[PDB]
Formats: sequence, structure tokens, C-alpha cells
Amino acid sequence: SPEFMVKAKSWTLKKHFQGKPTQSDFELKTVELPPLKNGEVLLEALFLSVDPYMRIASKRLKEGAVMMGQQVARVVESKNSAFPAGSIVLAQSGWTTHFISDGKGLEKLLTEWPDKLPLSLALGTIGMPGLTAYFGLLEVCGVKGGETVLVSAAAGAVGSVVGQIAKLKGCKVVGAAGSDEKIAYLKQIGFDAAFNYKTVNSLEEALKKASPDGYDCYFDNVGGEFLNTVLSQMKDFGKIAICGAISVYNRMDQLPPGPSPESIIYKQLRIEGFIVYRWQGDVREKALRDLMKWVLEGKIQYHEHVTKGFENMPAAFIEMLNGANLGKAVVTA
Amino acid sequence: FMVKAKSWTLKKHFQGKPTQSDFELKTVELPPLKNGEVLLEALFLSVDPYMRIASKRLKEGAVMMGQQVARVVESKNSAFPAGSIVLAQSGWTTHFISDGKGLEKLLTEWPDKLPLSLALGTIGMPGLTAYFGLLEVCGVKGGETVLVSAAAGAVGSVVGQIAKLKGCKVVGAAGSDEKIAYLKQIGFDAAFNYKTVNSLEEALKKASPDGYDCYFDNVGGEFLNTVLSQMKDFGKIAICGAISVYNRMDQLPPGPSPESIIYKQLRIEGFIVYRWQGDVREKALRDLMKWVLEGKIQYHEHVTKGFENMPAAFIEMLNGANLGKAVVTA
Ligand SMILES: NC(=O)c1ccc[n+]([C@@H]2O[C@H](COP(=O)([O-])OP(=O)(O)OC[C@H]3O[C@@H](n4cnc5c(N)ncnc54)[C@H](OP(=O)(O)O)[C@@H]3O)[C@@H](O)[C@H]2O)c1
Ligand SMILES: NC(=O)c1ccc[n+]([C@@H]2O[C@H](COP(=O)([O-])OP(=O)(O)OC[C@H]3O[C@@H](n4cnc5c(N)ncnc54)[C@H](OP(=O)(O)O)[C@@H]3O)[C@@H](O)[C@H]2O)c1
Repeated sequence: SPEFMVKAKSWTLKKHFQGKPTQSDFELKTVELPPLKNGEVLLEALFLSVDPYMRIASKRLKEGAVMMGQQVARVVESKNSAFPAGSIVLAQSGWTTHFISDGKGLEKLLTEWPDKLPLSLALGTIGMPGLTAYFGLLEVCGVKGGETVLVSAAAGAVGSVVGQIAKLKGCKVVGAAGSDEKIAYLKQIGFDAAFNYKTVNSLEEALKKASPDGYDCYFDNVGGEFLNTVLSQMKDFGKIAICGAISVYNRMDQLPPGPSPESIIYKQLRIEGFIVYRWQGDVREKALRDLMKWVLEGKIQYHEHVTKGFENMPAAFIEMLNGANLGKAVVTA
Repeated sequence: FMVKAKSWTLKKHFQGKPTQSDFELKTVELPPLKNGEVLLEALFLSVDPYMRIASKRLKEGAVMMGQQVARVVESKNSAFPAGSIVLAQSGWTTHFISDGKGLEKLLTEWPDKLPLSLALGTIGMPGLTAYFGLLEVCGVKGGETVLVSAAAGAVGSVVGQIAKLKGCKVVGAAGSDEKIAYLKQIGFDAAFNYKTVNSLEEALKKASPDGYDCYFDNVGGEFLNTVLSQMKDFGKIAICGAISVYNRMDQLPPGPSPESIIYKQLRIEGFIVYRWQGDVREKALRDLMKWVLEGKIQYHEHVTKGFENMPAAFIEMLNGANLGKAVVTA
């Protein structure tokens, strides 16, 4: 009978990002939640995700609106039989602690989820980033064993999966990340070679040294100048999966010099962009089951860069874009 | 009577746009033929955009590279008797001594009504580039909207006409009103002058409101960057050339947006004519021949008379003075 008020906190974009995002660009907001109506559910954020795409997608956002994003939530109260109280769900509810949903965009967590795996993996390795890697590598690059794969942002959420899936499929893998720590971690999880792109004497020589015969596929997470240099190291008919271009997210208006036509043409390279969401239904579930299975078998190792506290979400996003994160950046409620 | 051959050599590596001073004429009396050799006399010499890039590899003083239609004057090789017409990668020279190894004979049933110089264009390398770039790389099946840059050029003109005969909608871009009028007359559904149009995006949008299935890229650079936003989802981009940056290869303009390539999930693919060989290549040439004879593929040659005017013809073509294939008559 007693009714208790639910305070929902949200992170809103105060001012659009000029260059690198700063704390001042965000403003905490609090809103009192109305009671649930028939066919509605009240969600309580457990784990929130911060992702690179937010830096770009934030532009289409109206200043004052809530930042976009996916989160793992728990159903506190329910008046929707499909989502019973206590059930776990994935929601594109944005940066908010609590949220009322009619059940539309809600996605039930993979059934048979092991207690030993933290639920936050549903936002990374056994989630969107892991699916991005799975498809961009196996579908776009289309590796079938033996190929040499280069992956930028190798110690990131997507890159970490790419490299390990490439290894379990019999490919030689070269990874590039931003710290000596990430490089050491890459060697530990199975990368054949890895170098710190920030301290390299010569990017061309490093890539050459890592694979003198070149690369069959380059999973591009960085774009920009790094991409331009890689082209010269690609084998004839080599594929380039354009997954992201994080190096230019803060300078989309003033993009750096482009890729050389000479390399693209004479080496007859194939460059292809893609988005995770292209793969739906049965193939997507299959991919999730495989990632789950590979994690349990120890094939795909993982690490989460956990930031505790909803109030520290802007910092977690900013630092993730700056490279402080080893593995998936996740913010615990 | 001895033969004195003249050759155009690279005096100095091009700095931006090539000029006349970058070329030097050299004359040398050729030695007698040795067994298995032939003496060639250039008839038609080609000047091509790739020469602007390939010249960088040359050791200053070397003869400029290129293909030419030549006749056998003297012969000591049974495979090539005097009187034969051949295609040779002999470079910019009036006379050349070959051992017969690289010489390619023209299509066996060459029609008299068609000038031999077409063997260097529409029914040649550029024509093959158009054929394979459009049919294999863009891989059109019919009904698609195709965009072609340098539309009134050797490659571009063939792309547009093969696309049309295959049942596609063709949009072409060129740099002169004379070329735009020519493109309309030969079949292009739409054609705009990229130099005068107020907005490149608007011109592309008006030509095809629904977007583009395939973009045959002969220009690259800033032009390419703009096309991307107009490509339909999953659209194909055949990177054939990038003449727009040949004079600034070391100082490349801003690259394509990752946003367009990623969200539209575009496929960009470079290619070189040379990938296609053997029976598939010979069949393509016959198809080109048949289409020209049937009138489906009209052509125009931008002829420059005289060997000493070859540098000028090369420079001109890079600047866009040519409508159709640029060819030099010896
Ligand atoms: N198409 C799709 O469907 C799709 C889906 C998800 C993600 N993506 C893209 O995939 C890429 C990886 O995303 P993620 O979720 O896995 O993030 P993440 O890699 O975990 O985090 C981003 C990482 O990027 C690196 N970075 C930042 N600035 C850089 C710069 N200037 N140059 C080079 N590296 C830089 C940092 O690591 P270092 O210390 O190594 O620099 C940072 O940790 C991003 O570009 C993202 O947009 C695409
Ligand atoms: N991959 C391959 O195998 C292969 C083989 C042959 C040729 N190609 C390439 O195909 C393209 C066309 O070659 P082609 O022999 O047919 O030459 P072409 O088009 O007959 O002559 C080049 C034409 O390019 C245009 N142009 C020059 N500078 C330009 C600029 N800054 N911006 C836009 N257009 C410019 C000019 O026409 P406008 O009046 O329209 O400006 C010029 O007439 C070249 O890029 C060439 O490198 C590739």
C-alpha cells in the first residue's frame, strides 16, 4: 500500500563538445518519476556503458537533452508480463539511474547467463562491441585462417575481441595500442605482436617488422594518419574493415590528409565500412552464443575498466576517449 | 640509309604541374638489328594520366614511358615481318628496336573504317579499364544509377556508354560546357560542369535525387569526398584513378569522412586494367569493337600532330584540354 518516490538522475549535454569533451559539457539533472501505468516497467540501472560513438552522435542531440547510451538494468516494478520484476534487461535508456519503459526497445539478456560472468559483459565482449568485432572480422574481413590481421585500438573493447577471435581462427595478429601496459596485456592474451603507436620510431617500420609479407586484413578502429600508413603495408587485394575512426572524432570538421590513391589502386585494396546492427535475428544470436562459449572456454579473455558511480559517468567517457581504459569502459551505478 | 630515332626524356621530375622545360628531346642513330629483333616506327603515341605518377620512378634523363601503335620497318624475327602493326610499350620514341617479347598484335579483324589509334583508347587499355571497372568492380546488372567523373575523357566516355547499353541511369561530370553538351548528345541522362556549378552537392542531388548505386572514380580528391554523402546504402565505389591529386601526391587534401563510409556501409575498391588477362581480356576487346561498330559506343580522339608536340599533348590532357582520348600522330 505505501508509495515511495523514485528519484531518477540523468546526465544531460549542457554544451556541445569543442575538441575534447570536458566535465562542463555535462549537467546532472534529477526528475521525480510518475507511477507505472498498465504495460509499463520501472528500471534501475546496474551497469552503464560509455562508447566512442557518443562523441559523434552527441552532435545530433539538442543541448539539454539526456546523453545517449545502452545500459544493463533490473526491473524493480512491473505491470508488463513479458518483463517480470527482478528480470535483467538491456536498454537504450541513456545516461540515467532509473527509467520507465513500456517494453519497446528492451532486450532480454542472453538466456542461460552464467552466475560467474558479471552482467556488464552484456555491454562489451558478450555485447555490441564483441558483435562488432565478430562480424567485422569474420564477415567484412572474412578471415578463414592463415591470414595476418592488423587491429588498431587493440586493447580496447572491440580490438581485444578482434585479436582473440583472429587467433582462435588460426590467424597471425598484430595489434596497436596507446600504452606499454596495453602492449604487455596484448602479448599476454595471445597477440603475435603489438606495439605502442605513440612511442614508435617509425610506424611504417614497426608495421613492416611485425609482418614483412604484409597484411591480408586491417580492422580499422582509428582511421586518420594511422590508416594512411597501413595502406602501404597491405597485401594485394587486401581488405580493410572500416569499423571506426576515433583519431578524428574531435576534429571531424578539419580532417587530416587522406589515403594515398597509389596504394589503393595498384594494390587493388578493398575498403569497407560497416555497423553492428546490420546483423540481426538468428545470425546475431548465434554470434552472441559463440562469444559466450568462447569466453567460457577461455578462448576470449576479458578485462573491464570499471568506473564506480553514476555521478562519475562523464569522467569515464572522457577518459575512455583519452585512452585510460584497458578493455570495456563500464560505469557501475 | 641509317635511321635516327628521337626520344622525349624526363629532364627533371615534375613539381606540381609539368611544364615544357621538364622534357628534353634526344636524337641517336640506331645500330643495326641483331637476330630476333625488329625495328619499329611509331604511328600513334599515347599520352596518359598515369605517366604523371609513374614518372617519379624514372631516373632523370630516361625516356618517358608509354604505349604506341607502331609498324615494323625492318625485321629479323619471324613472328613480326616487315609491314606488321603492333602495340608496343616502347615509350616516347619515333623509332624502337625490340626483341619481340613485349609486342602485342592488334585484334585480328581490325576494320579499316576504324583508325588504328583506337587501339590505344576505346578499343584499348582505357576502354578495357572502363569495361572491367564498370562491369566487374561496380558490377552493374541493369537499373542502377551510375556516376562517372572525367565523363568526357577516354575512360569516362566508355563507362557512360557501356552503362547506358546495360540499362543503367548515367550521370557524368566534366570541366567544360563543350564536354557537357557532348555527353548529353552521346546518351548520358544527366551531366554537369563541376567547375561552374554553384554547389557540387546540389548538382549531384539534382542529377539523381535518390542517390548513386556506383561511382566510377577517375578524379578522387575533394570531388570524391562529396560524392560519398550522395551514395545509397551499400553503394560501390570503383577507385579507377585520382587525377585530382596527381600534381599533389605528397600534399594530399582532407580525406573522406568515416561517417559516410561507416553509416552508409560503403565499399570502396581500387583496380588496375591489368588484372584481367587471357580469354576474358580478348573477349572484352571484341565486345568493345562490336559496340563501336554497332554505334552503341561513340568515340572522339583529341589528336595532336607531330612527335615534337608530345610533351604539350601530355600537359594539355592533364589540364583537361582533351575531349576523348589524347593521341599523338608521329
Ligand atoms: N561500426 C560499428 O558498428 C562500431 C561499433 C562499436 C564501435 N565502433 C568503433 O570501434 C572503435 C573501438 O570502440 P570501442 O568501444 O572498442 O572503444 P575502446 O577502443 O574501448 O576505447 C576507445 C580507445 O580508442 C583509443 N584512442 C583514443 N584516441 C585515439 C587516437 N587519437 N588515436 C588512436 N587511438 C585512440 C584509446 O586507446 P589507446 O590507448 O590504444 O589509444 C581508447 O581506449 C571506435 O572507433 C568505435 O567508434 C564501431
Ligand atoms: N586503374 C587503371 O587501370 C586505370 C587505367 C587507365 C586510367 N586510369 C585513370 O582513369 C582516369 C581517366 O584516364 P583517361 O586516360 O581516361 O584520361 P582522360 O579522362 O582522357 O584525361 C584526364 C582528364 O581528367 C580531367 N582532370 C584533370 N585534372 C582534373 C582535376 N583536378 N579535377 C577533375 N578532373 C580533372 C580532365 O578532364 P575535365 O575537363 O573533365 O577536367 C582531363 O581531360 C585517370 O585518373 C587515370 O589515371 C586508371
